[PDB]
Amino acid sequence: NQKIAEEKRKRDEINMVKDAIKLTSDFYRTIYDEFGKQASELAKELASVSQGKQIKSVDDALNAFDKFRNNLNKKYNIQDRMAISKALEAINQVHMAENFKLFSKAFGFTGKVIDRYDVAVELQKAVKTDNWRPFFVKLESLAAGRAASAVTAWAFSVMLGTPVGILGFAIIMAAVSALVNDKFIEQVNKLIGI
Repeated sequence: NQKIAEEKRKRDEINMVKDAIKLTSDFYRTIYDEFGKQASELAKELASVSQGKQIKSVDDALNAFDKFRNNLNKKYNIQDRMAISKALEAINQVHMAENFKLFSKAFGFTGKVIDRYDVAVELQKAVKTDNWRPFFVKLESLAAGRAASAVTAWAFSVMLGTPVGILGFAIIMAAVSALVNDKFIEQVNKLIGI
């Protein structure tokens, strides 16, 4: 009955890939619907950039993100951040884990994926405070072989888990860009009036 078992294993892996593609297409339609054209286009470009790429060093991600953190704190305040923190608190951890697994698959991540709700809790902490270092450390540790695909998969799972609103979206995308490619952060800035 190993013959039957290999067959079911391959059929399940195939259908998993199928679900991953369906989830990503629904994700881009979602982002388009609540954030707009430019936002879904940003997410698509960044997921393409991250597939087959290596995260930047955490030092560079933070020096990049600090620039973002400083323009952002010129226009938006701590009420604006607390809003995103409560949005994150509404995430369901089960669905976040499943969607994480599927996004990872869709982005070329070949390894095993575990529930990283703790990185989401750190996100809440680092959005209420301005201490992002442990957040970017945990994010890195999430990225096996330094794969950016894991990073943006996790980000997408979090955004899918909850209405972060354009500002939360911008902030998450900006962290991801800091790890994957600092280029996307100027577009991110545009999305909220720099």
